[PDB]
Amino acid sequence: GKSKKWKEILKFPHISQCEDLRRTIDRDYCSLCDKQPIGRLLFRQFCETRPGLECYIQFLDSVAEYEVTPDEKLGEKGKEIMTKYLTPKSPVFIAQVGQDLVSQTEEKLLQKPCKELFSACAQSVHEYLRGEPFHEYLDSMFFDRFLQWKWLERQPVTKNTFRQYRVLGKGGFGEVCACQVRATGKMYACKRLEKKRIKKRKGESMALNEKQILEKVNSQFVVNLAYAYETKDALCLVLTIMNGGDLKFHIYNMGNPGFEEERALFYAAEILCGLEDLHRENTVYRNLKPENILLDDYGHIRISDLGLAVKIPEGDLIRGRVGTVGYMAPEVLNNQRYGLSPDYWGLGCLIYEMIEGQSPFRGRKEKVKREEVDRRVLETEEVYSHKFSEEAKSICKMLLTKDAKQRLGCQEEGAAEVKRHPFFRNMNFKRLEAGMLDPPFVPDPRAVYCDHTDDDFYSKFSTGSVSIPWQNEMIETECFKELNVFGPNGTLPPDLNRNHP
Ligand SMILES: Cc1[nH]c(/C=C2\C(=O)Nc3ccc(C(=O)N[C@H](C)c4ccc(F)cc4)cc32)c(C)c1NC(=O)CCl
Repeated sequence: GKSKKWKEILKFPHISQCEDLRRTIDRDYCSLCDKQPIGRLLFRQFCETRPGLECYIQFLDSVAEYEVTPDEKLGEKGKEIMTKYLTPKSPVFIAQVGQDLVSQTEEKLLQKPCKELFSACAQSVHEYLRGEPFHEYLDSMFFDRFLQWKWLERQPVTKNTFRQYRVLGKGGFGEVCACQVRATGKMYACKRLEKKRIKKRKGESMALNEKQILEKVNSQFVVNLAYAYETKDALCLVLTIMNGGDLKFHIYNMGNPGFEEERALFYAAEILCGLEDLHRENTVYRNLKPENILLDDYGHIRISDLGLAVKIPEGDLIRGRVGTVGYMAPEVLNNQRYGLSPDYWGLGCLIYEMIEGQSPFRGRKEKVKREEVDRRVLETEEVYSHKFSEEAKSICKMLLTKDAKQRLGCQEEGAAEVKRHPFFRNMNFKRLEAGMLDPPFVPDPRAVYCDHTDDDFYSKFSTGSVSIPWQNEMIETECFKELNVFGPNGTLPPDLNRNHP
């Protein structure tokens, strides 16, 4: 459902228009050839023109495949890779990996295989490519084409950039609509923030902080910000659309109430990966409750409503009695200086609630006052049923430790400590982070599961498209596949030749 003339909207600018970009973009290898999707694809395409470099890209692809390979199939896929890329006589032999290291990798194959057997060789390969091949790519037509894609990426976004549809959510400071990009046809969820209520409540810093946290998170298990733009009578936040409903609905309306332990394990693993991604940017969520975990069309989950999140300064603690009744950790109720620990408390509350079909401190069929719920959270120890395996009891108990200092995942090791827990013993996180494990519930497509100071504030909010989400949008809609064309037989196309603009 792309606009009639979408090819004219995303028409590449002549390379001569990107000179200012050329001398401004930081020529970082990991950014330009890995993190940025379109840059990664273009660098791989450059390597696909050189017999010498092709084999290294193929190798890294096969290593990526090996990491997610099932355990029983590791020794097989290992040998393959070996006898194909690392034997001296191979049409795809890679030499820049020291023969030394080849004879050291054979060893680890001669013993038990691990999912990290080729990490050494892959790092060697990246070191090779970070050098001469990268700098050649920089003086290549593929990097010019990357600059053209960057130019498009930075263009101003407006209301006309989008095509708003239906109001599919509501809230406090505004509402949540569904909006499509006319040029690409990709669907998103607009979060419309009414400028009036924001000026009144003086919530400038809160809306801004939410926008910054959303734009700086790049996770498969949290809602991503794609665009932040302004209009008349509102500001907008364009985020991941989630049409599969929320976890509260599936626990209570579609549940027993509750789930089988294994289904809850899938969801808990995905939520833990989301929290890990948030903790990499030392950001604390503090709003972990089942209605804020959303499902997508494929059955996977993402954390939503970051309006309560806070970027914690490293080495510093914050204070704030915020959240939802019944999902506030003890240190939060006591209004103490805390760190990321509230979130792990939340995680516990969710696993419990997923398995048992009720909160650990309030019965589903119970009617109590906020004060008694809080007293239970601070003094009462929760009880477990036969719906919990011993491992599940364990992880819930450790996450529901009242002393944030002794709570699982609140050490310097972080979420890793939780991923190792016996509760997750049958969970391959490499395959989950790669999207390779089938979700336990797949929603049906057709389903429906429900002044001048202000000017300066807007300037810092309405920053336009976000880089990684924009490029991923371009790829998913096949805009990139369609426009990324060159000259017949590996030659310069007109938009990249400086001779005849
Ligand atoms: C169609 C649809 N949109 C959504 C919603 C989202 C979504 O998809 N991504 C999202 C990312 C973030 C937020 C978010 O921060 N909200 C906060 C609390 C908020 C704040 C102020 C306000 F004024 C309104 C909302 C919401 C969503 C859902 C679940 C469905 N799904 C169904 O309704 C099942 Cl039929």
